Amino acid sequence: DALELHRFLKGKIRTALPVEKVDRETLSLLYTPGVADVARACAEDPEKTYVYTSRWNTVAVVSDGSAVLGLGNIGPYGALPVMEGKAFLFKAFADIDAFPICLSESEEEKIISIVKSLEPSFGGINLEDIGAPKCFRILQRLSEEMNIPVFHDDQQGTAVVVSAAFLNALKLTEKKIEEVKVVVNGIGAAGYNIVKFLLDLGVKNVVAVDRKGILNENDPETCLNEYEIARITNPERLSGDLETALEGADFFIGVSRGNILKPEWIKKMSRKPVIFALANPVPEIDPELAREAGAFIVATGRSDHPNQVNNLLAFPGIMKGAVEKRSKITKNMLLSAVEAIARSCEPEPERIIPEAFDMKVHLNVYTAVKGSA
Amino acid sequence: DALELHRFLKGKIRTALPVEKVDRETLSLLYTPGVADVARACAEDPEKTYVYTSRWNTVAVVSDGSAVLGLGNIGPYGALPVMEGKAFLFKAFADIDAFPICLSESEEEKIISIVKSLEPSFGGINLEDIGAPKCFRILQRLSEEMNIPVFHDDQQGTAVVVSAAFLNALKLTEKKIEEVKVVVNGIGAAGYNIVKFLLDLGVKNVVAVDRKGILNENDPETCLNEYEIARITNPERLSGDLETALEGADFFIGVSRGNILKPEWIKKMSRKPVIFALANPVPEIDPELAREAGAFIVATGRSDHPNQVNNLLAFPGIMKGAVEKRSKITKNMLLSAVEAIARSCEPEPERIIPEAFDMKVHLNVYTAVKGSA
Amino acid sequence: DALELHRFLKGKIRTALPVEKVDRETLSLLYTPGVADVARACAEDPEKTYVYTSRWNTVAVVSDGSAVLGLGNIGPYGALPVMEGKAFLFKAFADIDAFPICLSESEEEKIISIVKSLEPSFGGINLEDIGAPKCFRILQRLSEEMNIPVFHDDQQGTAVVVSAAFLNALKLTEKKIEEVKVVVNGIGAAGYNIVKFLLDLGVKNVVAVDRKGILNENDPETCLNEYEIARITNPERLSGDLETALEGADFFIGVSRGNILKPEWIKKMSRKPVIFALANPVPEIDPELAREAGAFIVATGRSDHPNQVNNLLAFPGIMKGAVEKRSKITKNMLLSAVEAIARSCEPEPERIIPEAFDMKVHLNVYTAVKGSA
Amino acid sequence: DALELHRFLKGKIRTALPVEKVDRETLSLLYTPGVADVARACAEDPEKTYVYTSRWNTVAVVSDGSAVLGLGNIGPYGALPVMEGKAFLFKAFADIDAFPICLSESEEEKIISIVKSLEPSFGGINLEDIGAPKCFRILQRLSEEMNIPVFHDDQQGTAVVVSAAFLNALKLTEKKIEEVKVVVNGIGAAGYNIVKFLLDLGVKNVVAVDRKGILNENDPETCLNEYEIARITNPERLSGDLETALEGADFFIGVSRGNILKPEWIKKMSRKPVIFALANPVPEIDPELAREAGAFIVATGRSDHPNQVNNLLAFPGIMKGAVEKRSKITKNMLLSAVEAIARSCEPEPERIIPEAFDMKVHLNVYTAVKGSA
Ligand SMILES: NC(=O)c1ccc[n+]([C@@H]2O[C@H](COP(=O)([O-])OP(=O)(O)OC[C@H]3O[C@@H](n4cnc5c(N)ncnc54)[C@H](O)[C@@H]3O)[C@@H](O)[C@H]2O)c1
Ligand SMILES: NC(=O)c1ccc[n+]([C@@H]2O[C@H](COP(=O)([O-])OP(=O)(O)OC[C@H]3O[C@@H](n4cnc5c(N)ncnc54)[C@H](O)[C@@H]3O)[C@@H](O)[C@H]2O)c1
Ligand SMILES: NC(=O)c1ccc[n+]([C@@H]2O[C@H](COP(=O)([O-])OP(=O)(O)OC[C@H]3O[C@@H](n4cnc5c(N)ncnc54)[C@H](O)[C@@H]3O)[C@@H](O)[C@H]2O)c1
Ligand SMILES: [Zn+2]
Repeated sequence: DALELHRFLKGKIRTALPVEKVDRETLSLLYTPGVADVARACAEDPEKTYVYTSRWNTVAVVSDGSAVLGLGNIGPYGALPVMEGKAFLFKAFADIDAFPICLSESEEEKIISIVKSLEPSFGGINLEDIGAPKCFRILQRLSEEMNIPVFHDDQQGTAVVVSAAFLNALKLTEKKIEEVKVVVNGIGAAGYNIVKFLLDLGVKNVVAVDRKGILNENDPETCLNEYEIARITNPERLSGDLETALEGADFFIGVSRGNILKPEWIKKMSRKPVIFALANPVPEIDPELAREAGAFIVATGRSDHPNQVNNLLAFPGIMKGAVEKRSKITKNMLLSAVEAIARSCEPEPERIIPEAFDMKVHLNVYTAVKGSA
Repeated sequence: DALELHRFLKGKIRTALPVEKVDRETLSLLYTPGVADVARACAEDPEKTYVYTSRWNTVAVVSDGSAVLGLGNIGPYGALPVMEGKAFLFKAFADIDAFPICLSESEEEKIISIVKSLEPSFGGINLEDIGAPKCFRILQRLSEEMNIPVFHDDQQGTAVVVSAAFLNALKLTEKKIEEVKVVVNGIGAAGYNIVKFLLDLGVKNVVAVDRKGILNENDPETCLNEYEIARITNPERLSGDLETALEGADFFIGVSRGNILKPEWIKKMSRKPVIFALANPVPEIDPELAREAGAFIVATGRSDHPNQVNNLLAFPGIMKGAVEKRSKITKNMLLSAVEAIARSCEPEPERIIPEAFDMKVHLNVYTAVKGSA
Repeated sequence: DALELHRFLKGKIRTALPVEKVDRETLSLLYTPGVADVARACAEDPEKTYVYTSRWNTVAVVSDGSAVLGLGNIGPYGALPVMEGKAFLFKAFADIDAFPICLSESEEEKIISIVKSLEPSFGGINLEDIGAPKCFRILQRLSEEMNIPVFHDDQQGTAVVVSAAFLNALKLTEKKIEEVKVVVNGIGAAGYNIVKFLLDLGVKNVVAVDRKGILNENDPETCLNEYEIARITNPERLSGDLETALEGADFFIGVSRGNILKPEWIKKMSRKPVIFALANPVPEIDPELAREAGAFIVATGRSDHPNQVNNLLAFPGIMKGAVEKRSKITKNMLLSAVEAIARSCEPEPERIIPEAFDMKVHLNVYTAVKGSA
Repeated sequence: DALELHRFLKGKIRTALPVEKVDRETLSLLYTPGVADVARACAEDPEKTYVYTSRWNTVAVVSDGSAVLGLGNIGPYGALPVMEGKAFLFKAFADIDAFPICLSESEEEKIISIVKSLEPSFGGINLEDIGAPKCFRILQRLSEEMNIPVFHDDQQGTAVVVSAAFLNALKLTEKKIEEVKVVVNGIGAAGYNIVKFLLDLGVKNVVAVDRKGILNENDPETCLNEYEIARITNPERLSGDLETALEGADFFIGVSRGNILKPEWIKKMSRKPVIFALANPVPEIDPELAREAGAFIVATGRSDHPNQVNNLLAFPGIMKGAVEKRSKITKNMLLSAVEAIARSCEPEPERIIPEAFDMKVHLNVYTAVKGSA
């Protein structure tokens, strides 16, 4: 039981000085008068912090608690434990020293001005559970305005894993990338990014579907906020609801709500339809019910079913490789991670991508992101 | 050597997972779905974070690098390695998980608005190496506006230790507290606070001395910035330079520059003069030369010679006791630690206070600060 | 629940390395070719293994499983988790790196020959849960034959704590030490030593009681093996069973089995009878029942009720102080530890000794054992 | 400077408790009475120790100091620091909790009887720097007599890495395995095992060469001790010195002394001769001098040259995979490790095998050894 095992532990984070015992000598070196010469050093040249501090291995897990898991805007106090969670995964899978920073400030322009000032302390930032659409502007501004890498799982993380899964499934489907119809349901924090990736990779006919049906420039009803996606998708200028968009569709990438895709609409999709029902905790459609309705491949966000698509397969490596290469996170480094993950296994219907525990993946990703631009 | 060591180590900060291996099981309790309930738990009652997360044992070492050691305003990059030093000391002597936070923002009203937003992540704050006189307003505002304890070594840490040193020396001097003349040279971050403490403890005739001589309301020349010390000190309405202030003076507490106290001025100070030459690296006057010129007791900031006066004897305990008792840092708590330290040894000319390594001290301070208001 | 949490942690002991992430340079120093020069220095003077290795802070927790807690001779496999438990306490309360070593060999002359061979690896040995009377010969020989300190809690550790508890209770009873009658039930590993301590301290009329009643030279029935206690105790040449020995008795120190002291026999003991029912898991008599039957002070080995008497108060400090002073464990050190614990609180009926969590105790003991002979 | 750094760290290893602050609830589960339940459980079934104790991840680094590095029989005190070295590499590359055990006992029958008794505490044993020929009998008896895996680097470790190197070089040489002539110089701890492996793999004409020249049954001069190698090698019944054995030879695997192979003898070897000069610190022949004399491929034990053949590429994985699969170390598991290492790169003259830092290798080895018999 979760709750008990927490109060027991009293936190999932800890520190630990390198040395075992301290005496007149140790101070003289790790502190004044000794460390004085490390300041002179790091001040005269900042890169030196990556050689004398932990800076080369530290990452800040920043959240305001505006979109904690599937709970909503519960706040920073409720997000704290979830951020120690991410901090743990960072240490466990990338040996990164991640420190959870939960801010009590929701105004986007201030979140940005606050994090920018943290740069001297970390080698990278990891925006976590920050609501949409403000997470879009925050991510963009920060990655541009800061010299250390800035990543946001729910957005870029998801997009990386999904693309990988997509690529492998596409191979098994044997269809041409520039000829398949992919329906993306739920254009939120993940949705938005997922579309752009599919476009980048090479998909041509992508149809965005949200609360108001197919996103179409023409029907401004569907164009809720300035997120644009309608102008770069839906080439057959389609129009209608989800059921309408699934006609002849080859892939369904749902990242919205549960039980909204009716088993019978699957038979209206082209041969061998791929179904990514990544909604938590309840998937767009039950995995088993989809196999029965005629799904060639099925994937969810849950662990109790085959083909789990979760960021864990992408952020440990990406973040480590970018924080070491001391560089910003570029589309090239993200695409390499997509390829990295994808080739980290031989694809098969019940295994299109590896599990987060395959330590080979994290090395392949760390390797790619590192060597990438 | 300092630099070689820091390079080899590659940081003085690390993190530790509580569990060794991590399997599907573990990540179900420490992260989704189990972490989901602790979110609700702390969201409904913020105080639960003290039970399920490390909030109870975590402290932030905040600095903007505006007053790093005796180097001046070298910046946050230069301050980073010195803050990792403080974080080390916190783990070593108080088993506290201290995380160094160097901000790249110097404007006081913004340092304040940024730190206030970190509350959800820490159980205590420790302002370090932040220059004067902006550190005064920052310290004040923060301790007032935040719910977790806020401390600043250079200001408060120093004053506590010095006070203890004073109390013991005064006992050996056998003179009455409300009748001794104390010359405090250098009214800076440490100076300011030291004076107020002496006053709180009971000293009556305190004489502040700075770059422009004895601080006196009348000669506004001496009143550099708004730090007021002139209005609460110097009762005999004296006036002049340092040498003028030492006439009949019983104690000299220097926390300014080196070799500024002439050995011959000492013979002009009352019987059995106490000399605290706490300036680094060079003491106001040489320790040996002072014994020679007629000094009953001598103390410096260095371990170079006997009686070392350094914050380390104070911050480990204070900070721990306060962060646990989840309370702000009060003048009562502070005074308890003064006594705490003072009575943690039997005073003698070459040993007025214990060394930082006397574990017994940190327990007496932790105990005092804890039980105090 | 205990079995729950034990599986989750997959152990109660891990290891840390000074460096976070290794590389070429590092190994060249911490291993071939560099390390070859530390080897040469340790071959040179074996006494330098305290300057270059962990020897200075390592302790082996040796057991054969012949007397694990109150379960008996369950074996080494059963003892292992209990020896990780004593290894944890060492780290928690003495910051000692204790490694649990459970031998699968019961023959005393071999246990001795195996442990003697471990000397080069440890700076101290801690014999745990080894049955009597072989634990006597083993402890003796080893302390004599090895250069590092050898200790055995449930002989020496127990005697130290009990004695401290005794002294404080004796003060509250205000009786004279050289005039009280102390009944010691269970002349085993702990029993044996407890008697000798009481004698050393100054008690004159001590009555040893075991399976065959009062130990009396005359009745060889009671003199099971060569442990002698009958020749140095029982001055009033008494004889009979437990109930017989409790007549006029001022103290009862039981360290045998549960529910063997009948509540009514307590009213046959002098005024204000002290009852130490240190048997685990079930105390010689119920704590509550004894208060009711007229017990002035009550103490058990269990944590449940008040006044808990357990080694923990005892071995962390002793072991640390002796391993640092690189000396054998002498009766003076042990006696120092007795006093140390006793004066670490102001005695009172419901608090004759502090709890294991009082970090002040472990420091006072460490301090004592260190300065002692 | 290794020395100063070892003296700074005062230990390359440390323990560390999962939890952080110990409260009266922690002991109830980790110690008494909680532990008790675990004790009984583990006693009931020994294999339960692999789930309630850190036995599943612990390994003992056992040595008597009879063959420490290239220093000789310097003793256990001199070996201690070198064993902490191996202990460090175990944690750094396999996250294994290795504890260094240096025995002060040189008689083989006692080393064996001592180690056998340690089984309850470890999940595996790692015999290190124990001289030959006693290391042969010790290794054999122990692996047979104990249930946990027993490994000895210098013997089995070396043979694994060498075979890997061999296989890749053979591929680049394009000759047939059952048709090449391999000269193995120095039939010691490594030599012995290396021969047997080459035979197992498939080499037919292997010529053993030692201090007395080619090992030949007929010339008993060459047959120093009972190590047999002469009866299973040298089919062309050759006879003579090293220079004699190199005639028409395809491979030279030297694991003896330095500068003993004359550059000109290389031209008497078949086309494209492979030269493994694994002697430390000085190789049988200089690497560069060999390239110049006509060597197709060259490898040494040293790091300053291409193709380094060192156990580090084999023991972290083997040991981890065998300690988890709770099984003895079999020839099948060793052979899989050979293949594993070999296929962990695409072979090339200046890179026939990867470096120890290629974390991919350690996973491939861990994977192989695990899945193997
Ligand atoms: N990408 C991942 O690794 C991952 C992991 C776990 C869960 N998820 C799932 O991702 C989704 C949340 O994404 P955010 O990106 O975190 O969400 P979000 O709140 O930013 O966006 C969700 C989108 O869903 C739309 N939506 C709701 N109901 C719909 C319906 N019936 N038809 C069409 N659109 C609908 C909303 O209008 C919104 O645009 C959830 O389904 C969540 O459980 C993703
Ligand atoms: N408190 C401690 O534990 C400790 C330990 C080591 C060194 N020090 C010394 O304390 C001083 C730092 O104080 P802060 O208060 O930390 O620094 P600060 O810069 O805030 O204040 C120092 C004050 O010294 C004044 N000053 C300069 N020359 C003077 C003179 N001749 N006479 C009187 N005042 C003079 C400055 O104008 C300033 O107000 C330094 O000299 C430093 O090396 C203190
Ligand atoms: N396998 C590895 O990973 C590794 C790593 C570093 C060093 N080494 C080297 O391995 C050798 C030591 O092996 P052990 O197996 O550790 O050694 P060992 O002492 O057990 O055996 C060494 C053998 O060398 C023989 N020898 C000495 N000089 C010779 C000569 N001129 N011609 C023929 N034989 C000769 C000896 O008679 C002996 O049989 C050394 O060369 C050592 O530096 C091996
Ligand atoms: Zn015990």
